[PDB]
Amino acid sequence: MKWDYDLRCGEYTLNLNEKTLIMGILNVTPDSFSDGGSYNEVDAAVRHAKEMRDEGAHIIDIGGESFAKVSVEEEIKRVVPMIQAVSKEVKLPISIDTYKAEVAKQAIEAGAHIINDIWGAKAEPKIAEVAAHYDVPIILMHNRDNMNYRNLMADMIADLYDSIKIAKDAGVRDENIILDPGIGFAKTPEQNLEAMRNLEQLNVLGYPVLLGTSRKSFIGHVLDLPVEERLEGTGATVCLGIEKGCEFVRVHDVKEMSRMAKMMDAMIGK
Amino acid sequence: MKWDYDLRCGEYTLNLNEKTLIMGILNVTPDSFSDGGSYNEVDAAVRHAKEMRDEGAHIIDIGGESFAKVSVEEEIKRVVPMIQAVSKEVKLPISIDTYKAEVAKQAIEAGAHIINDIWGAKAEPKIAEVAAHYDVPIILMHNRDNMNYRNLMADMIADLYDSIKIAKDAGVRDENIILDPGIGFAKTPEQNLEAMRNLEQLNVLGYPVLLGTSRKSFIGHVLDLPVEERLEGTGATVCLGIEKGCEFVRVHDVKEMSRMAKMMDAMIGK
Ligand SMILES: CN1CC(CC(C)(C)O)=Nc2c1nc(N)[nH]c2=O
Ligand SMILES: CN1CC(CC(C)(C)O)=Nc2c1nc(N)[nH]c2=O
Repeated sequence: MKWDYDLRCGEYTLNLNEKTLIMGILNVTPDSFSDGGSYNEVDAAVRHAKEMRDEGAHIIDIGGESFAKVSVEEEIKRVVPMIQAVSKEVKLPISIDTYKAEVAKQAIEAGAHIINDIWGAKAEPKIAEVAAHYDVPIILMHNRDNMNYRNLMADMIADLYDSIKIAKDAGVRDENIILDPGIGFAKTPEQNLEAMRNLEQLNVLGYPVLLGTSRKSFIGHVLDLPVEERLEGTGATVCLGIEKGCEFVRVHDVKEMSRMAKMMDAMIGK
Repeated sequence: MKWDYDLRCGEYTLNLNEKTLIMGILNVTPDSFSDGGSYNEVDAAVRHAKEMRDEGAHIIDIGGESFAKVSVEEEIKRVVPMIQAVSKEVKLPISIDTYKAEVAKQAIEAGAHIINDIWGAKAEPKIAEVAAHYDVPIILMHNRDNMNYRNLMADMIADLYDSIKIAKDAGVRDENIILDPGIGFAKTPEQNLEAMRNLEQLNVLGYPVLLGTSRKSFIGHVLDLPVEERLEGTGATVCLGIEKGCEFVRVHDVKEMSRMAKMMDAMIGK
């Protein structure tokens, strides 16, 4: 009905109309005495991806940087072994959480299916050329180095559009474009609540929307509850986001949010 | 802004615009060897009402019947001691969950502030005369002895309206009228999801709306999860309901739903 195509992720396909797709956030704790690839840290990633697969995750999101400061070179050595292990061992598409072109390239060559850019191709535009060449889905998230909005939503849609132009000029197909309001980036707590309240506006751009609100500090600001007490707050934002038409949510609490998403879907008629 | 009055509950007042008001469901386990008023069962009610007061409840809902079969006379002897204890010991308005006129009368004379009728004044119309005389708020819930809908929402609004006419003919003031779509009553699981999806229609009638979905079996039907596993499902329905404009939610999990309601409120701008 609403999407006339599926997200093609190489060996896996995501239907955009069936259900809200849960992206599970891989927790990625490095080893303190290693250069990446070590058995403790790879095995904890795989076990965690398996747990999230079993809890209802549709996508595993994997990042090079969320303890120790790393170079691009060191970010590659962490993330590449984990992508190879998770993709061998867990049958779910993987997104590689990076804004760097070379990191994105290796992550796909190592098995990643979707690029997840927090800089919307703006930090490193060549990443869109990476997405264009491998023919992968790429998430362009709203971000900026300031909070000088004239009008938050208007500006956010303008900024997303500048990202889409970079992606398309680089030969990215419309079907590989997912957008994200980048909640928690370049935004006051009041702007975050404003974006949530007005999220349906993003639908005019014609692309699927991913929302990432999980455990973020605007929830803490409303509830006055620390990061480990943010499950109900996150739930509310997942529910509002599915009701405003988002196709994906990016969450830590996969069991719980799958359940809320499934109920939300049944009620709104998706 | 949306309500130009507050709910007057005798000594307590509820602002309809500030926040979603949480009604907490008193669990009411009778003593098996007693005629009501016993210390084990009164003390467990008070302790539970105190716990819910502390978790964010705005209203305590108290029912005469939810183990052993009771007469009207026996329903009065259970509920009246608990209302006296809870109202002495917990500073929150109490709603008396009954459809019977005489039960409602004693419950108010014993300290209850709001009448909560699952039969919308239809089982015992004289209850509206009770509400009219004591000048209490009365909740008229959608119910019927069949599921022969021509058109669910149209019919539900027609039926609510027949309840409002009984309440008003009896001298109930518009400001003491709260409505409820009676989710889980006279409705298939698919009709329940249909009512949830179309809940905002109830707003045309001009009264505040209370939603009661907590742990109900339509959640179980969607999620295939038993009553103790319905917290995330309930959460979704509370979130959708606040987003569709409900003023009250009636819940068992008061801590959790207060948190979701508070986050929902911050996002929608209530
Ligand atoms: C890659 N990230 C990181 C992030 C922040 C924390 C660290 C709080 O999870 N948020 C997001 C993200 N990626 C996308 N696409 N959307 C997010 O909201
Ligand atoms: C008084 N009740 C009982 C009830 C069912 C269970 C037993 C599942 O909680 N639901 C409701 C109720 N009262 C109101 N106003 N609204 C309800 O949804």
